Amino acid sequence: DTLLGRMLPQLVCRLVLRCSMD
Repeated sequence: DTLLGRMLPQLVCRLVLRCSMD
């Protein structure tokens, strides 16, 4: 699941991480 982050870490992960916890 880190492979995707290895492309959009400042967007997909950003929204996802924020979504899970603010």
